[PDB]
Amino acid sequence: MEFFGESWKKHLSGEFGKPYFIKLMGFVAEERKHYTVYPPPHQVFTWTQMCDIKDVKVVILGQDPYHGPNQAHGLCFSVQRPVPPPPSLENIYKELSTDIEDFVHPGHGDLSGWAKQGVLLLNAVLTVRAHQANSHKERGWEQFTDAVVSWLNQNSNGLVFLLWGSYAQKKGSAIDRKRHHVLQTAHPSPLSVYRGFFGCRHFSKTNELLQKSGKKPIDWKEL
Repeated sequence: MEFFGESWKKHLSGEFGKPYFIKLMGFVAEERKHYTVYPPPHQVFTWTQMCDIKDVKVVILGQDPYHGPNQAHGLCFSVQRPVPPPPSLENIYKELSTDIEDFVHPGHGDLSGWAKQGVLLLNAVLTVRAHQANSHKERGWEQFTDAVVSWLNQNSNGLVFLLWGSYAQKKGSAIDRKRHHVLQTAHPSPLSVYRGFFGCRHFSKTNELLQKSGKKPIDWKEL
C-alpha cells in the first residue's frame, strides 16, 4: 500500500488482501473517476505516517472526513492552513485552555503535532465525496478501522482511548478496559458540547493515566 507508514504496513498488511478491502479500494478508485474525493490519495493514511505504530499512546476516534475543499488531510478533527478550526475543534481548544495550564491557542487547526507524539487521530470512514457528508459509509472503511482498533486492542497495553459522542462510543465498545483506559463523554460539537465535554478534563486525565503505565505524557501545547 502506498503513502502508508512502514510500521503500520507491516502489521496491517493482512487486511490489504481481504475481499472487503480489495472491493473498497476498487470502489474508491471508481469514485475518483467520477467525483472529487477527499482527502487526496496521498493523505488518506496520514495517521500512519506521523508516528510508528508502537508509539501510539492515545486514540481519538472520529466518524467521517471533512467534505469541504482542503479541509480533510487524514486526521480526525484536524484541518490544515489556511482553513480555520471548525466549531468542534474550537471547543476542544476551549477545554484544553481550562484543563492544561500551559495551553496556547495556535490560531490554526492542524493537529499534526499531536499525531507526531502518538495520538492516533483515526476516522472510522477514511474518504468522502466532496460536499456529501457520509457518502462513503458502509463501503468497507468501518471494517478496516475496526481491524485497526482490534489490532491495537490486542497488541498494545495501557493505551488511552478518548470516545467522544455516540458513534465513537459504539465503535469503542469492544476495547478491553482491563488492558486499556477508556474515557468517554459527549462530542465537542456545539450541539452536544454542554452534555459533558466541557469540564471532562480528558487531556490532563490522559496524561495522568499515561504516567501510571510508564508512558511519556502528551505535550498538548506542542502543535
